[PDB]
Amino acid sequence: SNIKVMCRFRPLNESEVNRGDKYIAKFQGEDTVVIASKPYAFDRVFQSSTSQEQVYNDAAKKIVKDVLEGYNGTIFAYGQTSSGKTHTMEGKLHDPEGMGIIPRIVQDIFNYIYSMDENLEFHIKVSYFEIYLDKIRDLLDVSKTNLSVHEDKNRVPYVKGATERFVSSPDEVMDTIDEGKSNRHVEHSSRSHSIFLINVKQENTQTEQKLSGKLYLVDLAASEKVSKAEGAVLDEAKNINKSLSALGNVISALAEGSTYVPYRDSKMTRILQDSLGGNARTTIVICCSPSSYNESETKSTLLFGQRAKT
Repeated sequence: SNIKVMCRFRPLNESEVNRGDKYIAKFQGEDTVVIASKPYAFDRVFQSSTSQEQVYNDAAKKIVKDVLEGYNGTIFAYGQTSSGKTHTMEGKLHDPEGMGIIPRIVQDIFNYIYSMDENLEFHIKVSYFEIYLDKIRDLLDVSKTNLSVHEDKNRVPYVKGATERFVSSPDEVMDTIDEGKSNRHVEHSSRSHSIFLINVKQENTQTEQKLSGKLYLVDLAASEKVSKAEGAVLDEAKNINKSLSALGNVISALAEGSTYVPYRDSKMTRILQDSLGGNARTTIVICCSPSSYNESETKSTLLFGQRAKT
């Protein structure tokens, strides 16, 4: 099973306890979470006590290993405001124990590269864009709005004109991430799906053997609650739910072995076709707050976790 849905719970804020929130989550086995006598089964459920290194080892380590062998992988991140999503995916970048998934990914990639002999010429290309209101905006080039998706000789879709920078250090990769996040069209989150690609290219010298691993880190926009029709929030809601539904359809099709996988339903699932198909490894991580004050938000996140796969 190479398609995985994992759910991570977080510890309560101290202000949450001072506010008076009861722990509403019960845990069965290693993969079931019960919220008010309703059980939700996934591939893995990290309880509040599990560490960042554990989350990384269970969710992303094998995807990094595969991308270092020429294969592709994608990691989706979903979660309401203050559900720990940013803590899971980024964390305290400078704390080795409390750093999230992306710094660990970059660190393992470069630590691998520095352990190989130079008979393998390595290169790393980064790319960053966002689908906002169903428009592909390049996060590394603010003038590159409305990017098209095309198909090459081998029929694979690709985002024509997306900026790709060579990077040479984990510091440079996280700098690119900070720049891209700052270029978004605007902890309360934006209303767009951001997509960050790391491309490990490697040539073996005399055999002229070329391998190209693509690792996609996708930050999804969450389907939120109805809130008081002012501005662009309704447009955002329609587009976000359309894209999340298409993504769910494609993950279901690929998790069950469908001949008729609907990559053409949305743009995101056409960009990620070559990385989701081909028996590749995808791990959708959803973050939940166990507070009673976030019962509805957590229910929505859990139901999206179920709608994703099978």
